[PDB]
Formats: sequence, C-alpha cells, structure tokens
Amino acid sequence: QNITEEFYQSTCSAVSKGYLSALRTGWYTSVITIELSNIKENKCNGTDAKVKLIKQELDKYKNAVTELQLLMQSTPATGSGSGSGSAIASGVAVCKVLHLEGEVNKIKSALLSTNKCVVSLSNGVSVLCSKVLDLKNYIDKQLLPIVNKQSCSIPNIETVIEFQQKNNRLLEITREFSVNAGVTTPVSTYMLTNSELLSLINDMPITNDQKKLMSNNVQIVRQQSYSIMCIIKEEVLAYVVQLPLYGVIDTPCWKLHTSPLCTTNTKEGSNICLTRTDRGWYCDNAGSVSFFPQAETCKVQSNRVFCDTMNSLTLPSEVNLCNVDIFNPKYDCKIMTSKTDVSSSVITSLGAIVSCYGKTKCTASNKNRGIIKTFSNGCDYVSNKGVDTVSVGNTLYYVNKQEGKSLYVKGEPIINFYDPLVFPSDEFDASISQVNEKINQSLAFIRKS
Amino acid sequence: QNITEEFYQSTCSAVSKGYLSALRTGWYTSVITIELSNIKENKCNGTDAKVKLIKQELDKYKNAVTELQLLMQSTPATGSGSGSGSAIASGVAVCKVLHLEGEVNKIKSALLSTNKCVVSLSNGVSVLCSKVLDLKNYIDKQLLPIVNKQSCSIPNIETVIEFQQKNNRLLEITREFSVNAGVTTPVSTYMLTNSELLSLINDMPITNDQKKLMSNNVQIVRQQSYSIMCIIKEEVLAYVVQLPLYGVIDTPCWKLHTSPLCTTNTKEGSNICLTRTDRGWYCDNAGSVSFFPQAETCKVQSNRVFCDTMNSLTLPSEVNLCNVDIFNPKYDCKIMTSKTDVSSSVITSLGAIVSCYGKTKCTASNKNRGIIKTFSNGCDYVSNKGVDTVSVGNTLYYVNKQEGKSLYVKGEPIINFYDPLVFPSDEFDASISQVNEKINQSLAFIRKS
Amino acid sequence: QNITEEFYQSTCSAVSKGYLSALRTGWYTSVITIELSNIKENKCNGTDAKVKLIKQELDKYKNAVTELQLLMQSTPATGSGSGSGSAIASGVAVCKVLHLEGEVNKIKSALLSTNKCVVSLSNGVSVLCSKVLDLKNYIDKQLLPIVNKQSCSIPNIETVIEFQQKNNRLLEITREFSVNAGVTTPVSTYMLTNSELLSLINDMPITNDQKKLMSNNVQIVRQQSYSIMCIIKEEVLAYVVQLPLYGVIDTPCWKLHTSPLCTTNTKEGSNICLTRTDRGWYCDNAGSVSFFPQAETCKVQSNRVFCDTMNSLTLPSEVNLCNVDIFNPKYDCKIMTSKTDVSSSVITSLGAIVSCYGKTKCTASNKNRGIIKTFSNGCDYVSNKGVDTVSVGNTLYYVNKQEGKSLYVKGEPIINFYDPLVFPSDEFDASISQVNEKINQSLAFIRKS
Ligand SMILES: *[C@@H]1O[C@H](CO)[C@@H](O)[C@H](O)[C@H]1NC(C)=O
Ligand SMILES: *[C@@H]1O[C@H](CO)[C@@H](O)[C@H](O)[C@H]1NC(C)=O
Ligand SMILES: *[C@@H]1O[C@H](CO)[C@@H](O)[C@H](O)[C@H]1NC(C)=O
Repeated sequence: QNITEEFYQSTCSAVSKGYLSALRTGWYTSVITIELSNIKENKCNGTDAKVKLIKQELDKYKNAVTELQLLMQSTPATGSGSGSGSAIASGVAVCKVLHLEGEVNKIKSALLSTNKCVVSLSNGVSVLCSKVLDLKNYIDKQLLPIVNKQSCSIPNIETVIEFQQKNNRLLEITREFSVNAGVTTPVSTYMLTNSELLSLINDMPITNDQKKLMSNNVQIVRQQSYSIMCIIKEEVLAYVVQLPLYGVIDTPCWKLHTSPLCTTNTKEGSNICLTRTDRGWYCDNAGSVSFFPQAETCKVQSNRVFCDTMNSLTLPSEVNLCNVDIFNPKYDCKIMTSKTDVSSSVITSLGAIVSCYGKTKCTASNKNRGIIKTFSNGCDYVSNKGVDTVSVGNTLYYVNKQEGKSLYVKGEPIINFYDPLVFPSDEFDASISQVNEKINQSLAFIRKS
Repeated sequence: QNITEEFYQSTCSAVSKGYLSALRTGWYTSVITIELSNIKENKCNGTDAKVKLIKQELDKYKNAVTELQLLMQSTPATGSGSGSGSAIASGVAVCKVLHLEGEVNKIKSALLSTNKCVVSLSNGVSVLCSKVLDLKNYIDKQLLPIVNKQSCSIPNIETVIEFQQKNNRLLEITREFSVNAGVTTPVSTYMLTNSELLSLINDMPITNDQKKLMSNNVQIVRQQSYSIMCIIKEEVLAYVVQLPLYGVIDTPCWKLHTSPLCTTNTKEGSNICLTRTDRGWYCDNAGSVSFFPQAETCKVQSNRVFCDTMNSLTLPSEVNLCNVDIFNPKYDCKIMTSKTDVSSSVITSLGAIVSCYGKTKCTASNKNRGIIKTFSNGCDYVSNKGVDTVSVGNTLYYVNKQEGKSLYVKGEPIINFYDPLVFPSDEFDASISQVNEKINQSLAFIRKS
Repeated sequence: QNITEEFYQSTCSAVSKGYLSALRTGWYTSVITIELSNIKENKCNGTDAKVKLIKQELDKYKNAVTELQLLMQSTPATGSGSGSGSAIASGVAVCKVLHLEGEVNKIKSALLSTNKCVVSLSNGVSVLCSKVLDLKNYIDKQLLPIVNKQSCSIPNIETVIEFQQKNNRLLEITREFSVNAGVTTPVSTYMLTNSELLSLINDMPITNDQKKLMSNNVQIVRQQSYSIMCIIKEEVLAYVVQLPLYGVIDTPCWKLHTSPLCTTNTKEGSNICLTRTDRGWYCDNAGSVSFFPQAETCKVQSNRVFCDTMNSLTLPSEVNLCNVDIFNPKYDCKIMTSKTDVSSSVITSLGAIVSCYGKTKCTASNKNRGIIKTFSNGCDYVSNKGVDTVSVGNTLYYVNKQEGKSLYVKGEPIINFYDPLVFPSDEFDASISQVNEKINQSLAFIRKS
C-alpha cells in the first residue's frame, strides 16, 4: 500500500512498515520428462560431410545420455545446509518413487497423446507431468533411415541444423547438472522455459489471485525453485522441478534497521556504545512473527516480501514492543554493547540512519544543491524527501527514491541513562534486563565498599 | 557402512558415526592445450554469403585469441582467500615454467603424433599433457585455400557449420576466463569434458581403487578442481587443470550437531543457556582429528565425506571426549552461553534435535498420521523412524530418510548443575573449566560478603 | 613498486606495504541499445524445411521480447544489500528517465547514422549510447519478404544460419536477465563484448593514464560493474551498464595480517590468548584511511588494489600506530581475547605467520630440501625466501612466491605482560585500554581483600 517509516532517536533504529507478505511454506513437485532414443551408435560407411555432422551430433547425444546415467547413480542430495535439513526432500521423495517398477511407464502412457497430464503415483502424490522435448520421435523418424542400413542415407542440411537445435537443450541440461551434482537453483530457462513455467503456474490447483502472484513475479519464483535430477530409464529422462508454495499471503511485514548508539564525549576511550540486535525482516504469521535474520533470504518486489520460512525464527508478537518501548517487560529486547565508536550509515527504505562519531565528516546532499544537512556526533536520521546521497567519511551512499512518509520520533538516546563506570561494555548478545542485572550486581559490589 | 547416531540429552548434541573419509591433501597438475592458427585475418574481395559467414566466425576467433592474450598478461591469481594462501599455487608454479623458452615446444613435440603424453618439464614435474581441440590443422587445411588468394574460394556449407561447432568451445573457454580473471572452479565441461576428465583420471599414476573413487564421484571431483589460464605462445593455448588428490582415505568421520540447552522456568529473563561449539565434520587423520568448521567445505556422497584440508583445524583425538564425558579434564570442551531462549531445530543425519522454549509449538509428524510427538520445553530428539517432518513455530523441516540406527543417550541436562545467580551468561567462546573458574571466582566475591 | 613486509613478533601480526590504490568512488552510466523489429508473427502456408527453421527462430525471438517485457515491469532492484543501500541507484536513475516520453526517440535519433554518440537526457546526465545489435534492420530487410505475403518466399540457408547467429546474443541476454531479476554482475561478454567495453573505456571523458588503468584490468572492471535492464519501448531494447570510477588512485595501501598470540604453559586451561582485530586492507584516502574488512571486496593485480568504497569504514590515520606501538594513546587499538589455543597459519604477502600451540607439529619446508624450520610454541614467522610450503598439523599451505624484502621486527610477545588470574579472557571486541581498565577495576576488588 502506502510505505511508511519511523525512526526512533532513542535507540538509533528505524522501522519500515506497509509491506505485504509472501512466505514460502510448501512445495509443488512437477515431473519434467524428455523422451529419449535408445540408438546403438550405429555406424555405416560414409565420409559425406553431412553424414559426419550427423554422427558428430549423435555422439554428443550419446555422451550426454551416458553422463546423465553416471550422475543419477550418485544420489542428488547437496541442496541441504545450515542445520535446516534439505530444501529438496519433497522432490527427492518423488525421485525415489520414480525408481519403482512401472512408474516411468505410467508417465510414458499419460504422455502418449498429450503434452500435459496429472499422474497419480503409487505413493498418492498427484504430480503435474510435462514432456518438453521429444528426441525419441525425432531421432527414430529422421535419423535412423540415415544410419540403420548397410550404407548411410545422406540427410539434408536442414536436418543437420534442426538436430543441433533440438539436441542443444539436452546438452545444456547435462552441463548444468554435472557442475551442480544433480540439483540446481535458480531453475534455468534450459530446465524450464518461461512458457513452460507459466503453463505450469496456470495448471496448478491453486487460487486465481495466487496464480496472478506467481505469474507477475516469475523471476522470484525461479530464484526460490529447485531442479532435481531423478532417473534415466526406459527411453525417458525425468527430473523434478520444485516450485514455491506461498502458505502465508498479505500479512503485514516490516523491516527493522539498527545502528550503533554511543556517547559523544570528546575523550577517546571514555565512550560507551550499544546497538539493537535482530535487525531484518519481520512478518506477521499465524499469531506470531516470522523473523528473517539473513539479509538475502528475502526478495522484495515493490511492496511484497518473498521469504523462505526455512531460515527463519518464530517470535512472539510482543517482539514489536522493542520498537515502541524498549524497556517494557513483556519482551526482553536484545542489545549488543561495545566501545567501538566508528561512524557508519544504514540506508533504510525511506531515508538513512547516520551514526557519526569522532572526527568523521557526515553529510546529506542533494544532487543540484550540494550539502543540505550536516550530522553531529550521535545517531541521527534524514528522510529521502529532497536528499539524494549521504556521505560518511570517504564513502558515499545513495538514498532510495521510493515514495512514502517518514516520521522522526524524537527521544532521549538511552545510552545516556547509563553510568559509564559500571557499564558492561563488551556484551555480545545481551538484553536490556540482562544489562540492568549486571549493573545491579555491580552496584552491590560498590555498596559494601 | 552402517550409519549410526547418538543423541546426548545431557548437552543437547548428537553425533552421526559411520562415514568414511576422503580428504584433499595434494594436487595433480595437468596441462591442457589447444593448438591455434596464426592467421593474419587475410581479406579478399567477396560478398558471397558463405564467405561472409566464414569471415564472421574467423573474426570471433581472432578476438578470442586477442582477449586471451590480454588476459594472460594480468597474472591469474584470485583463487586465494581467508588467510590459507592460494589453492592454485601448485598450478601457478606450472604456468611460470611454461613461460620458459622452449617449454611450449616441448609439449608441441610430444603432441606431434598423439593426443596423450607425459612430459617432464625443466623443473622436474611430470605433468600429463592433452591436446583437446586442433584449430591449427582445421583452419590451415580447410580455411586458408579459402582466404589466402587474390579472390576467395567459396566454401561449402558443411565447412561453415563445422567451423562454428569447432570454434564454439574456444569461445566458451574465453567467456569463462574473462569473467573469472583467469581461474575457474568448478571446472566446466568446456574446460574439460566428462570423457577427457575420465581419461585423465584413468591415466594417472594412482591406485586402482582410488581411480574408482574419482570416477564414481566426478561431479565432486569437478567441484574441488581449478582451471588456471597460463599462456598463449607459439600457436598453442595452454591452461592448467588442478585435480584433487586424496591423501587420506577410509578413516572414520563423524558429524557433530549442537543446539542450545536452556532452563525451562516460566518467568522470562530468569533463564540461562549454553551451547556446545565447534559443530561440524570430524575425520580421523594421521593420529589427530581434522576438523571442518564451515558447513559447505564438505560434500557428502552416501557414506563418503569429501573435504578440503585447506580450511580445517587439527585437533587432538581427545576432542571426542566432549561427546562422551563433557566434564573430563583431558580436553577443555568449548561452550557458548546466553539468555537467548529462542526455539529451533537441527536436522541431523538420522533424526532431529529440537530446542523448544517459551510458548513455541513443537511437534514431529508423520505424513499419513499427522502429529505423533509433542516436544516439551527443553532440548529433545526424535529418530527418523516413523517421522517425516518436524515443526518449530511457523517453520517446517523435512527429516532425512536414510537407513540407520539411532540411540537416545539419556542424561541430566547439564544446564541444571549451575546456579543462575553466578552464571556467566554472555560468554562467546568459553570452555567448561573457564566457566567453572569464573564461578569459583564469583563464589569468593560472595564468600567475604 | 617494491613490495615489503614487516612481522611484529610482539603482537603476532604483519603488514605488507608497497601496494598502490584504486578505489571505486563513482559510476559511469552508459546506455546499451538493441534495435528490435515489431513483427506480428506473420504466418503463411509453408512446410518447406528452410521455412520451418526461420519460423522456429522467429518464435524464439518473439518469446525473448515478451519475457523481457514481463521482466521490465518488475522494477529491477535486487543489487542492494548489507545496509549500504543500492549499488545500482545511479543506473536505476537513468532507467527512470528513459521511461519518459520521447527519451527513447532521442537515442533512436542520435543512433540513426552512427554506432556511438553522446546523448544528453532531459535530466542533465550526459550518457554514452551504443547500438550493439541491429535486429530491426535485419528482420525487416531479410525476413519480411519471406513471411509477409500470401505464400512464403523461401530463404537461403545462409540466411537461416545468420539469423540464428544474430539472434543468439539477444537470447543469452534474456537468459541472464531472467535468472538475476534484471541486474547482473559481473557484466558478461553477452552484455558487453571485450571490443565494446574497450571502446567504451576509450570513449569516456577521463584521463589517459586512467584509460590505461581500466584497459589493462578489464577483467577486474567487469567484476566491479553492473548491467541493469531498463525498458523495451518503440522498437528499442535499452539496458544500462554501470562501470567503475576510480576517484582514488596511487595512494599507498597495506594489508594487515593477524594471528592469535597465547602463552605457552604446559598445562591445558592455564593459557591466555589475545588477537588483533580489523585484519584486512588499508588505503590512504583523503587525509584518513579507508579500511576494507571483508576479504573479497578487494581484487589485487600485481601491486594495485582495486576496492569498492561502498563496504568500507573510514578511520583516522592514527590507526597505523597499532602496527608500530600497540600501546600508544592516540588510537585505541582493538583486540580479542580467548583461551582458544588452537594452532593455525596465515599466508601473508611475503611469508607466513604461524601460531603453534599444544602438541601441534609446525614446520616450513623447501620442495627439494624438505623441512628447514620447526616452529616452537608461540607465534612466529618465516619469509618466502627459500621456503615453499608451511605445515600446521594435517594442513599444508603454499607460500606466495612474490619478490620482496621481509623484516622480522623482534619484540616481547605482549601476552606476557598480563597476570593470568585477572585477565579478561573472553572479550569479543575489546581494546587495549578497555582491557587495562577491567584489570585496574579487578585490581581494586582484590585490593580491599
Ligand atoms: C536492584 O536490587 C535491589 C535490592 O537487591 C532491588 O530493591 C531493586 O529493585 C533492584 N533493581 C533492579 C532494576 O533490578
Ligand atoms: C575453587 O577454589 C577452592 C579454594 O580456592 C578450591 O579448593 C576448589 O577446589 C576450587 N574448585 C574448582 C572447581 O576449581
Ligand atoms: C589504576 O587506578 C589507580 C588508582 O585509581 C591509578 O592511579 C592508576 O594510574 C590506574 N592505572 C591505569 C593503567 O589506569
């Protein structure tokens, strides 16, 4: 809708509100097939140049099949990482079924007459099939009358050119699979062309507005998809495409921006610092909040946030209280402490946080007008209305030029409520109460003395 | 062999045993050559369409050579990172030799009659050579009678098509090298086709079962290899392929899984936490243990672990005592402390650790039966026998479906042996004794008072 | 010039001096155009094989245009990350202008007669234009007399082959843009060939020695560039290439190497450790020092360092005092403390730091001579003169073979100036004075008692 933003001067943080959710919760598994020819590399006596080229491209086909055969032996399972298990388990389950006797025949037969079908496998999963390239019919009808005789028939050059074209796709598929150990992501247009992907989106048992969502964001849908190599058996090459399912849609999302907040004394080493933790994306999800701590797991498209729940934490909705009253007791807001007063900026959705310390030169400029604000020591913020760049020391940053309203929530920097002599100044993952507890402990060790 | 797994309730950790080692310790360097033609871009008067296409593809060849010439000037050396020095130094050493006078002639001459050879260079390294594409013979015999006259001879269309085909590989090689600054990894099938790689594996002075190991895991062999650009000199393009050498084979490996272990009091902020560090892969290696702390440096293929020793630490074998008696004195087991009681799961090899805290909903489900276990606050574990998924808050995880035996080692959670008032609750990289030492120090500051 | 290196025994660190700077501060934006044909996929009755191939390649063209049309709707803006805002804002600004009425016509018209031009847009930016592929003229003059009639004219096979060739580039461009959501980096040779890039470098309003710098490091220039998709409107495909501008040139750069420094007592757990922080690249920049903490943001070419200022911190030049007198007061040198005495090495520019502890076996070897140094417990260093490898436990490292002079600055390891009983042994981001302050605090808690 209408993007908005709040900067909290008291904690050197900012929240961008107004975004709408799209969280991956499930997976559609589709089977993609290429019908192959069982040729025997039949050789006949021929030195005709058009015969050589047909043999040369038939060898590239033979090798492609044989490399895919040595690659399906080695169980494709290297799309797992970071303790979350395998993203691909849904599809690896389908590959296991395909290796069952008569299951390839079952797709062979549904794809006897048509390109699309809905096959139910003997494990109860109703997969969408698709034949995307027919090399069995091509090689068997155009190329065997050419090599299956005592002396070779001579082909026309259009056949030579059309075979190179048709075989190309099989080769690029093999190429990708052999440098990725059977699993790819993103899913390339060789794995699945824009037309085939859009048909597959159109053909799924899902709601029309969610078909619209995927069609309008196909690049993001690709980036969140996998292609898994299954099996080459009985004149069929089969691989599984795993497409994202968005079980959470149109819940509010917001992004937390954080920057270090220090004191501004003139003596170096007399200064204390604190910074809010768990910067990142927060989406309302099923009564709680899904939190996405890694910067890259969320792709943003206008006002929609596409995230994978696989690398997220689930928090109580009280976590939002850290943005309105960082001292409330409902939620133990987490902070980091240091004495590292080094200047820096964070480009937010509608502006920029600037943490300026020491002798660093900190400004915000307009392209035509030059400098229009100078930041003082401390943590400060500027809206993107009328600003194009911000500079901190020798680095220049470009402010985002999105339309929206910022709100500067004034407040005392909470670093000023702390006595520097009893401040726990090297805390890596503490909390507001956990710092007040060590202060109250260290106020007792000075109480007796 | 038979994968097994032990979960230690007392420390919220688990070990997967049964894997077999394959650690990269060395490098084979092979020289890959493409013989080139020194054509002068000879132009003759011709507007015949088949002449244009031959000129168009000869310009793409000329430029390819000239870009590779400007790229070999800039010393290919950007495959170094993280303080470990250069992975590629073995091959960069061979490139330096190749620039010596008469060393290209020496390979020119061994490859006068055959495609394979074993050349000894003037530095005593016995490299495997290989001519993979002959453009000198092709261009000099099919294309100069076509452009080296007053008026051009006209070529047949098969020549046009065959030249595009043969020249393609040179172009994709140039493409790769110019976006990677002379070093690539993985090694693409353009750098080295599956056939050429399998021949090169077959042709090395190594033991037959280790030839088998590499042939059966070519995708992993590629991912651990480099291609380095050397030199274009005297009608030869030469680049070096560095293949992995597995100096450690068939020693036991095991993977440590760790998850946070906290108290389960009902009051928020009254809870302490600890977590074991150095999760990852451990392989027995030459009387010690090679430890691989980064998740991605180890590719797993069935029960074999392929790791690069370049990013590993070497530990005493006593490090395994942390999995059997975390309090023993032989080895100072390392732990992290916090008050971050946030729920999470770790998908292990044969099961799942679940650290459930607060109000988080934590279950394990079977596809057909639905929920079949509910986790309580604390750290717990479930085997993959009869379970397909585990859910923690809004995230769903897929359990691995490998065959093996799990063993639930019951025990008191060691977090319960600690007095929360004297607990060092924000320790980033501590150790069991190092925490007991600060407890014993803080038991003295309360002893006088 | 002459690379040099200093190892500081007192702090287990080393500095490599002698490098020359090249820091990205700005951006050149160029507009790259491909003139397109507005064909209507005109179908006529034809089953001639050469007609099929022309239709097949015209469909691949139609789809390419239509996918690029659905991709330009979704605002290309996923080259932003890590709080630094968008690297691409300079170019996204040009895309916004191009969507203005009559701005595509303005480039259409400057490129009516020539391939190069300098167009001033209605926002005052003087961009370099370029027409790199003309498919409007090709399709309109060779292919419409072929499909714009009642029955199709038959084309020659050279036309079929030339169209495949010319259309290829458009297809690979679409391929790249659709798996990258409209932004690519590095800039591929499909986005911009070496010839086109070198012309664009030659054609910019910049100084001749800086043209030389870019021409001689084109691979690095690519790696630091972006390609952004703009707009398909009025028979023009336009995308923006953003090339690096080096606002800082030929200032001194140096790289800091750091390794843990511990005590060498024989009892495990009685040992304290400290390590200098902020290892990395330091370049003099405009009276301060630009510091590059991430290892990969700086590409090194002989003695030149190419860095992006976007991910850098700006420090006072007094930060160099940490390498000459780590205790000076001008700058609060930052250190990390632990009890993690685990052995390791750092390969420097002209040598190797070795931190050897426990029972670890630590040597430096020469290829022909074998072991030539054995390291003792502590932190030590060896020059690359006469050494080829260094081994720490089970890992082998290759020393860099660059020419230069090392200097071993002897000195007492400063870890020895600390009383282990009052040492803050788990400090994550402390400083020299900040450790002396907690020592002086903990010397008072023992003073009363
Ligand atoms: C600190 O401790 C005193 C006495 O033990 C108590 O009365 C006071 O409320 C405590 N304050 C905080 C903020 O915990
Ligand atoms: C703690 O200190 C006391 C006296 O200094 C000593 O007797 C005791 O063994 C120590 N305990 C530990 C666990 O270090
Ligand atoms: C430590 O404190 C004493 C008295 O408070 C002071 O005289 C001394 O100079 C201090 N030393 C340091 C290194 O701060």
